[PDB]
Amino acid sequence: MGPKRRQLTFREKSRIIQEVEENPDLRKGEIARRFNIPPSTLSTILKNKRAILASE
Repeated sequence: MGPKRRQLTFREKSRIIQEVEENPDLRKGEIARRFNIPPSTLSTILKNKRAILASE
């Protein structure tokens, strides 16, 4: 119990980008709530996913 509503931590957010961009034919919002939350914070982190993991 933590996110499941609006946002989450940058560490688990990276895992979301790996399971949301890997599937080329699945929904972005559906995949988000599938293991985390709606397409609210997962939609913005899906476009700049490389910008958040740029430091590495």
